[PDB]
Amino acid sequence: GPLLTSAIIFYLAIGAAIFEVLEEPHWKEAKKNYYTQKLHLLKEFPCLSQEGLDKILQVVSDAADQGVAITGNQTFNNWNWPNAMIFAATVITTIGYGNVAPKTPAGRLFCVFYGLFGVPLCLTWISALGKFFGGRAKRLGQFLTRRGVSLRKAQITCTAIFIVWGVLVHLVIPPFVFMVTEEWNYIEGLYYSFITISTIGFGDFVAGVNPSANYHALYRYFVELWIYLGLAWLSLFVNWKVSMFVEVHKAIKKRR
Amino acid sequence: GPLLTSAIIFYLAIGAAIFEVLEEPHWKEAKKNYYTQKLHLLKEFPCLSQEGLDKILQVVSDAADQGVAITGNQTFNNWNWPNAMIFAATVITTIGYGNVAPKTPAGRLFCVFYGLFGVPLCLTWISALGKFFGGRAKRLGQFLTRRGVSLRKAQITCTAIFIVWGVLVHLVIPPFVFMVTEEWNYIEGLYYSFITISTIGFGDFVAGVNPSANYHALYRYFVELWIYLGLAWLSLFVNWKVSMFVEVHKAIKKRR
Ligand SMILES: [K+]
Ligand SMILES: [K+]
Ligand SMILES: [K+]
Repeated sequence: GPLLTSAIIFYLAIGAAIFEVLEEPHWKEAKKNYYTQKLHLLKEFPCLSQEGLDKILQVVSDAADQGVAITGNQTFNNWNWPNAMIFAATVITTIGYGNVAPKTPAGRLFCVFYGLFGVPLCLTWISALGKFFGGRAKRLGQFLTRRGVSLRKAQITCTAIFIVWGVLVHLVIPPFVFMVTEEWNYIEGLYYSFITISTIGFGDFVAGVNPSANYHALYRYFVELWIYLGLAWLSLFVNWKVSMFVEVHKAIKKRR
Repeated sequence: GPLLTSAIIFYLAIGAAIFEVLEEPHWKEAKKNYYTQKLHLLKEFPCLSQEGLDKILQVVSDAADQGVAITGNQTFNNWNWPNAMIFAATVITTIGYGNVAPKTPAGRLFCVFYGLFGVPLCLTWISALGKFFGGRAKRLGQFLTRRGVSLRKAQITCTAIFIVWGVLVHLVIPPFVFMVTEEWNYIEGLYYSFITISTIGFGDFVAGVNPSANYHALYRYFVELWIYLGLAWLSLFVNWKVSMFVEVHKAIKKRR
């Protein structure tokens, strides 16, 4: 499509405008609140002049630069054996959340090598896993529909059931799980589920990382298994690009 | 098959071990240094009590959640027109830097659907322009090599030249450009280059977002264009998956 790039440009433009009108006033009022609360904090202690608060902000911005927390009790220990097991998984999945990242040059270069040698490995593993699940699921579905009441287009209904299963278990139900275990309303839950599935990983919402919470010994592992199952399920429709694309576009000639 | 998953488990285990032994010591030193700097800020300021520092830290962490900068002069305006355009560009690329993200429930709910409708669109567009570039490069290389001496391996030489060209232009050379314009030592530039090429996007390093730096008027657009071309070259190799995979491993059967 020679007009596909024009579509891209128009889409980028309108999305930028909507994001502007939606978020910019919030950012302005947030900055204004930050400024007035800084001023109020200065009024709380005139003995601490503006420069003292500047130095405080500098120490804070450098602590946040070295990974440690800001609020207090920065004893989460993101870099121990059970947790680095999880950070390694979000690297080889191209999620790259952003709440934790290497800070040492040796560590940075090792992370480069680890990604370079693992991302292809992890992607092939996930592709094979998803292909195996898809094959076995189609086999069992066909065996049930043929031994039972046979259908003319059972394959269409089968893939419909499969896609609704995926969308239900990965974008609708997890918001309710995280509502009770992570204290997120449905909007944040859906937002985090989608950010994770697409391997976008903004990292502003990460499950199983909250110092003021109680988690089971194998909770983060359950979350990681959920993430990997999501990526595996997605791999099928990633591979069905042209097949499903023409399958759905064959009827578009009637609609347009 | 089932042995591959064992490879994955051992890979994750050793990666977690090395990542621990690398960052965990420096993370502990960072935490202790933050603690000691806190104690120094406390002792140097008598009127600033422990609870006062707690309140300041909480207010900073609260504003830092909204996206504002902690340092000062947060006049970057990540949500003006061009910055929103570039953010939209990163979102639909599965990069998700995660240094900026929508903080409004309406904004998050809109970003979910924006991703849903753009990520497949942008992936298709990148794949199309990549196949275009690859076909043009292939026909040009063949027209050049058929004039002079040719061979069956000639196409293999063309593939090798294209591989090394991509490696140089997107992985090895950019660190020098960013040493010039961003003042990153080579390891930082290489780390950032790889992270953005593999669509990990940790967001610790982003090219073109610095309040104190003085960038050109088209700097960010050029960076984004280079990113798009890099991901196009990446997709070209992605679609070259199994052509080289099964061709070479069978050649070693005759070697023994
Ligand atoms: K990604
Ligand atoms: K990311
Ligand atoms: K990502």
